[PDB]
Amino acid sequence: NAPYEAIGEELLSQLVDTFYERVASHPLLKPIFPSDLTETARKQKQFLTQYLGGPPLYTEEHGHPMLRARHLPFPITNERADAWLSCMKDAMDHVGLEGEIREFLFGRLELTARHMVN
Ligand code: HEM
Ligand SMILES: [C-]#N
Ligand SMILES: [Cl-]
Repeated sequence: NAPYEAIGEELLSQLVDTFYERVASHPLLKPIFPSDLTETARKQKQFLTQYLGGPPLYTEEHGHPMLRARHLPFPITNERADAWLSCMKDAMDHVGLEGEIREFLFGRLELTARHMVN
């Protein structure tokens, strides 16, 4: 079954809200994000749902995701990709994400965040 089913709607929503609480405290990232992260988190949940083989919530609403393009306006450094990743690792610790679903998600996120570097 789809890897999204190994995490689910509730835990995914908690992973992502936790993540954006950390982003909002992270001095390198907070400046380049919106001041209000309410909408970003809503869109990452849709996106992460799609990314984990669940319904394509993101495309359905915003269109074709082409993330590297959507990210190009912003100054994504290697060191910023690393802060995002660090925030995300911490967020996973907090919700107690573990095992093969943590390995699959995070391993993919690592490859994606580096592909965001511009
Ligand atoms: C390299 C570190 C990253 C930085 C600094 C970064 C930064 C940003 C910023 C500033 C926004 C604008 C917020 C908004 O428009 O709502 C954004 C949106 C978004 N990011 Fe990233 N991002 C990074 C990596 C990633 C990764 C790895 C993913 C994949 C899970 C991702 C997925 C998204 C999505 C789905 C949006 C919303 C796009 C939209 O507005 O439709 N980003 N990001
Ligand atoms: C991008 N969060
Ligand atoms: Cl892409």
